[PDB]
Amino acid sequence: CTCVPPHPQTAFCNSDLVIRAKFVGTPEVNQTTLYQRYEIKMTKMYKGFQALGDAADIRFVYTPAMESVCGYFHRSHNRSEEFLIAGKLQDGLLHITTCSFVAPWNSLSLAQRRGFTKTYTVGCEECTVFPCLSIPCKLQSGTHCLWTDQLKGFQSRHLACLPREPGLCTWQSLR
Repeated sequence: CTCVPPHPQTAFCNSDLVIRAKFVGTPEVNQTTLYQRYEIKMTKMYKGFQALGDAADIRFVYTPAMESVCGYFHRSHNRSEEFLIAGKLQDGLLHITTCSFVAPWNSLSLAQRRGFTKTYTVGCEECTVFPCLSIPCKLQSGTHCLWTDQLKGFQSRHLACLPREPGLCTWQSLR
């Protein structure tokens, strides 16, 4: 696995479903496919109204069965701890990896919470959080903000990439 989690905004924007959920038990691993699944109790949906209606529920999250291919291993003892999960729907099943944005709800900054609730959706049409995957991080588009932190980091925790007008975005810590 060569990946780390994205900026929360990119997570929001690329994910089909962003939910708040409880992990309700030990994983069920399948040797015939190399997916494991976790049973979850969905407490809140912040995005996915697009994909799901009123009576839709998500009971399982699928991930690779092993760490070498970015399989998610849930580290929590407490089954009442709520997690933010940002994932992809593949054939109507919710999938994550360790490259997904998955974290305890209460570990998130206030800005991140507002982000998932309210603000990150504002950046999805126009704006791109551009990682410094390369070494000389020069801006390639007026619609990009540069994400220069490794992790947890200031920019993940405090900032969104928001449009100020057509073809221009910028890091903001507010609104």
